[PDB]
Order: sequence, then C-alpha cells, then structure tokens
Amino acid sequence: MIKIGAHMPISKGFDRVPQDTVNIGGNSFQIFPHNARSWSAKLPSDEAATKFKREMKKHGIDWENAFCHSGYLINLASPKDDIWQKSVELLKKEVEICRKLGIRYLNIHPGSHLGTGEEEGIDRIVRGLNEVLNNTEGVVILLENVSQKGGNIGYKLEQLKKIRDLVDQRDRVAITYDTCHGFDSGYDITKKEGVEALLNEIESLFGLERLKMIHLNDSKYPLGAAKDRHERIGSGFIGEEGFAVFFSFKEIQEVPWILETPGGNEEHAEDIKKVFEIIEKFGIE
Ligand SMILES: [Mg+2]
Ligand SMILES: [Mn+2]
Ligand SMILES: [Mn+2]
Ligand SMILES: [Zn+2]
Repeated sequence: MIKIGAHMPISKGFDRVPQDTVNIGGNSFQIFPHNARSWSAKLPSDEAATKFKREMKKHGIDWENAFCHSGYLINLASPKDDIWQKSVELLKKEVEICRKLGIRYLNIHPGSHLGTGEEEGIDRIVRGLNEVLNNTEGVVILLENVSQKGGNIGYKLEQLKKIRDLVDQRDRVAITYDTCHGFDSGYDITKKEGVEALLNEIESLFGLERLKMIHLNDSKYPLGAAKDRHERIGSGFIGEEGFAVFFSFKEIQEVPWILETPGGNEEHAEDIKKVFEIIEKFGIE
C-alpha cells in the first residue's frame, strides 16, 4: 500500500541500493547520482548501470519509486555567472546519469539568489532549466520546496509554480514536498485543516499529478522556524500525532515517502517501522 523508503548511500555501488532498500523495509529510494566534490561527475560504467538495472528487476522495485537528488553545488539561481554555467553543465550530466541508470526523476532545490532578487533569480532558474531540459530527454526534474534561509527560492509553493509555469518543457518539471522544509515555512501538516490547505494549494498551483515524491522528515524546530534541521520520525515538532494527521490523507498515501532523517540505513529502518507503528497506533485507514 504505502510507498516508503529512504535516501540511500551509493558509495558501495548503485547496484547495492535495491537490496539495501528491501533490507530496511522499503520499496522506494532516493540516491545521489555521483559523489563529485566539484563541477564534473563521471557516468556509471556500462557494467555498473546494467548491474543496477538487474538488481532493480530482481527486487521488483517500481521505477516510479526511484529518485535521484541533485548535488549540493548546483545553484541555477546564482548571480555569479561562473556558478550558473557550471551548474547548468553539471545538471545536464546528472540528467544523463539518471538516463543511463534508468532513473526517471532528478530532484533539485531551485537555488539561492544570494540577495539579488527573487524575480531575477527565478528567471535564472528558468533559463537554466530550459538549457538542461532542451538538451536532454526523458528525465523529469522535480522542484523541491526548501526553507527560508538566505536567498533561497522555493520556501513557498507559489515560487515553484512561478518557475514551472515559465519553463518550456513544463511536462518535465514536477514537484517534491519536503515536510521539514514545509514545516519550517509555515505549512502546518499537524492539523487536518493544514493538510487540506496544502493539498488544495498543490492542486491549484500544479495539479496533484505533479506531486511525485514526499521527503518525510520530522523537524528539530517548531512550525515556522526556518532552520532546516531534519529529525527522526516522531522525535520532532511534527511528531507522532502530526504525522498521523498527514498520513490519514489518501492523497498523501498515494505518493512515495522518502526519509531524509538523521542517520543511515539502520536508523532509516527504525523510522520505517515507526511510520507503520504510527499508522497502527492511530488507526489510520
Ligand atoms: Mg570500464
Ligand atoms: Mn528534502
Ligand atoms: Mn533540509
Ligand atoms: Zn532536497
């Protein structure tokens, strides 16, 4: 029923990810596309990509439940042309990594304008997305909501809509909702009226079909804190009671839930168990 997993390490190879996912009790995952520390990234070898696909098949992982997260360096809103250009080129490479692996989705944070203006930053993001999308095929870019820190763009869903609606290939732009980033920004999923408002907002701005992933993160801080410090499920200010409200909506259950909570595979296995404990304890249908 539930589509759930975690951000998984790739350091031992992409092909380990399907088994590792099953081993933590998941049926979905997110991975980085590389471990580059600068502006160039290698492709997986032919052998590595084939082995990954083989393991995906062996473990029966639904390809609609497998996601890449773009690297930490890319910033399509940067007012520094160096950074903008290098970001565009690395994002193209990340799309090609996804395409080689068969991954259908590449999730990005829109960017930060570093205090040079939301409108101008949105236009730079759009320009960058057009350069990437118009020179690649297949892969859909997911825009993730973020916290309101520095010059970040995307702390309100309206900002994601402004970007998406300007991109040429808007069918290749969809949305990821991160519960911690959202909670930081005033999206109060701890009350049913807050979840209803969130869903109404998604439906109006994008259509619900565009919600492709939820990043399921508790928060170390209260509603509105703008801190971006994730917490283990049930251990933060969203809490067991808040997640029970969020989980109760069928619209939410339809979308994969990907943990980005503190820790590694073992903590994530515990968090998946906690999610099911919450569903059971609160009698969620
Ligand atoms: Mg070789
Ligand atoms: Mn996230
Ligand atoms: Mn975060
Ligand atoms: Zn993210």
